[PDB]
Amino acid sequence: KLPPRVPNLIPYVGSFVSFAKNPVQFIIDNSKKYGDVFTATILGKEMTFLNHPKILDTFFKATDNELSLRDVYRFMRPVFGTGVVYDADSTERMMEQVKFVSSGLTTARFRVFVDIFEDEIAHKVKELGPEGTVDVAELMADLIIFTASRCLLGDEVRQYLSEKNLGKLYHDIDDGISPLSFFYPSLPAPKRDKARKAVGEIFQELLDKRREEHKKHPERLLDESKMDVVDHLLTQKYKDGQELTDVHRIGILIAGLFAGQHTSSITSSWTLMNVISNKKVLEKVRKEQEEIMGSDKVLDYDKVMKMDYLEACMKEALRMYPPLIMIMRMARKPRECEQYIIPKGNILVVSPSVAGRCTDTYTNPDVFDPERLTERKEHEKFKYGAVPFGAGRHKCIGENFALLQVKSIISILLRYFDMEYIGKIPDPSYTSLVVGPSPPTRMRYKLRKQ
Ligand code: HEM
Ligand SMILES: OC(Cn1cncn1)(Cn1cncn1)c1ccc(F)cc1F
Repeated sequence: KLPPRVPNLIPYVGSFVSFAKNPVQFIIDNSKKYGDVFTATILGKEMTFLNHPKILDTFFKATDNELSLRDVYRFMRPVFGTGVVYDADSTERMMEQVKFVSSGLTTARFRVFVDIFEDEIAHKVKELGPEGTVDVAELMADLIIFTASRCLLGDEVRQYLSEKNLGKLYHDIDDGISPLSFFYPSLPAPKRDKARKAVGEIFQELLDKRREEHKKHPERLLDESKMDVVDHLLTQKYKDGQELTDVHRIGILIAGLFAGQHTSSITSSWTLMNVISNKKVLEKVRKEQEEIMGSDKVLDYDKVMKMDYLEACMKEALRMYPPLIMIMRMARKPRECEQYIIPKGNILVVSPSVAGRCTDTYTNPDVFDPERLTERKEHEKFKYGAVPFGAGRHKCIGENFALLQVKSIISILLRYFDMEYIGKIPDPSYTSLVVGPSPPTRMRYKLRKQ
């Protein structure tokens, strides 16, 4: 047969409400009811949910003629741009773009990023003062609105991030992208579109400056450690010889910068928060920190490689708060899963949010406990037991940059500060397309060298 169905409140609207209440809880409740698979009409979309690691093989290895991304995240267009990534001409033109960014994220560059991380957290401590309080959130995003910019675009950008308000414009973009937009791609959003244009120009500009810097400084091109994304773009040609257009450029910089900022700064928040609020942890971390930093007064890519425990904390925050709670693919052929046959036109959904709290994989899964990963190995149980980065053909290609970018920021931060958190770990907030713990998230901080 077809999968069971969430019986609807109404035709059309279907189950939008209890889904929208808590997207994840929804999927969990109904799993227990109707089993490993089940369909639910949500604002007129046929969304089948796959709900047990065992079965997620097919979802991830199917091809983009079988299971389309482009179909489903196409709505991102007004953000990224036209003919870009999910709105790109093809499966293969997307990939080719993806890789352009992922070339800005090489071992050579990573070494330079760690220096950038410092340079900025320095500039940042100034703004704070020896002690006070601050929304962790606001800070991660604010650190990360600066680091990434430089990491991918290069220090050239910083004069804009500073003088020209670029952060704010990012928010106008990034606060005009409801997850509703998925069900209504044409929901009018003028103030975003003004921002995305203003950005557009600047990103253009940027290239226009960067071109003259190649004429005046060609040697840059041979040196792997200044070859940022912008360059890779300015000096590459799709695999068939077709040139890239500045609008493909300007739009792929943003495609990245989007990928870069939010998911990370949210894991920066969720992780720290659980560390400075479990003393057995904040311990082990500072042991590792101090073992490693030794006589050194600043960070390096090798140090950060060795920050194993801390990574388990960030892994753990992802099992507790994966900021992409839902991975989606439209079906174009009909699909055989288990005994069922999911029909063409449906949308297939898989949740990390869920998979991280399944109970065969994880004991006391409401308990933040890096030892579940490092000693108990709970994530190795099933081959898709934990998937914060996705997997198969579309596995995140920022994984290592991410890990690098946070681990670095949290380390560097601890060093500077003794910090403690105020009241409980807030719950997730399901208001945005990237899911982060809910405001306010304040913490006391005071320094460590007079
Ligand atoms: C907490 C940090 C992050 C998490 C949890 C995360 C998660 C994911 C997940 C779950 C997917 C799979 C989407 C799918 O299969 O449908 C993905 C794909 C992707 N990610 Fe990330 N990511 C993170 C950071 C980054 C960063 C920092 C960048 C770039 C700077 C990035 C760039 C991308 C790109 C380009 C893909 C495309 C894969 C494809 O071609 O479909 N990610 N990520
Ligand atoms: O996959 C995302 C967008 N997305 C997927 N579901 C909901 N939003 C996020 N992402 C994952 N890692 C980093 N960002 C992405 C993929 C590529 C990209 F260029 C932007 C972008 F948001």
